[PDB]
Amino acid sequence: SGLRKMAQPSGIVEPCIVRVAYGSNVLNGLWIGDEVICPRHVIASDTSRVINYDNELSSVRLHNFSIAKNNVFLGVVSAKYKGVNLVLKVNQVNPNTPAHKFKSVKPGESFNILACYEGCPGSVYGVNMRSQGTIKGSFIAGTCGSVGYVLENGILYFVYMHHLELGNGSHVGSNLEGEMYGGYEDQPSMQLEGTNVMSSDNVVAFLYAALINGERWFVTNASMSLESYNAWAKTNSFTEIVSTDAFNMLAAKTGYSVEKLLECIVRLNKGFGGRTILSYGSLCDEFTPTEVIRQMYGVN
Ligand SMILES: *[C@@](O)(CO)[C@H](C[C@@H]1CCNC1=O)NC(=O)[C@H](CC(C)C)NC(=O)c1cc2c(OC)cccc2[nH]1
Repeated sequence: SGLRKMAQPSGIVEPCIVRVAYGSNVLNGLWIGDEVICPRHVIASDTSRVINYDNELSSVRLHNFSIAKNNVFLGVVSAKYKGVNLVLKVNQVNPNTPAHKFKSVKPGESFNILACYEGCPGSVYGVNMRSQGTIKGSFIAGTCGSVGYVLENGILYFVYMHHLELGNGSHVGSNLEGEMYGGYEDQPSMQLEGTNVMSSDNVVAFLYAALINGERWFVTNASMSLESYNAWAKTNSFTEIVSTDAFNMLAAKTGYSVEKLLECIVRLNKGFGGRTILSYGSLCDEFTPTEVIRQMYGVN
């Protein structure tokens, strides 16, 4: 038993991380095949002020890139923007390149961050994408270009590359196509996140996790229909439930219908009144149904 926010193991990704520096800027890149992908602001003269990315590319010089992995130095032979990333063709193929694909995550989906510090993998942790496209992580100077990934059916997907932190502390990055999640600009900007909408699917999963753990104080003699819940969600900054297929196994194994837990959400969102659930003091939307099934029952 127990519920922990976890990451899938990082070994397959670690050999792909390099240090990328240009001028006084230092961050991380992803070395796969004979390409290094990194945030394009590494070439900007002054990242503390609004950047004209046209001007920074016009004045770039390929020789000024410093790219390294331990005692391997990589020379850049071509540089392009691909969205908000640089794609740098280098003079050596990474012999440890794993088989991989690219995909974009969606709001409510979980993935893993390999947090990298000026080219050195430092830590690994799980995240969940918020409705506005942000994540809540722990990123500091030197961590841009840290990589998000997910393993799904024996396939490694690269899904995220880190760029910035909003004034409210939320973390912003791009897919590996260089499309910023949420559409935020790669600028030092007071751009606003927008209103956060909780993932109902994930809150339901969290309550199922508490039931699996043997905690059931919060369940009442009541149950809310799906249309009723969805009408409430729309006015209370929760997502509408579009399918209950993700909960069939959880309902079957716990004996509790999704509608019982929908009633719990509406009631608990008013406050836990000093109680906790899985030691939390408020509802948590960080765990997907898949995450809960996998770590609590060991299947899928
Ligand atoms: C990368 O390491 C840079 O290479 C860095 C990561 C952030 C540092 C603190 N937490 C992080 O996630 N990214 C930045 O420093 C970016 C660089 C931009 C995109 C060119 N800037 C910010 O994240 C940033 C600047 C400002 C700001 O200014 C003015 C005002 C409000 C928020 C804000 N975020």
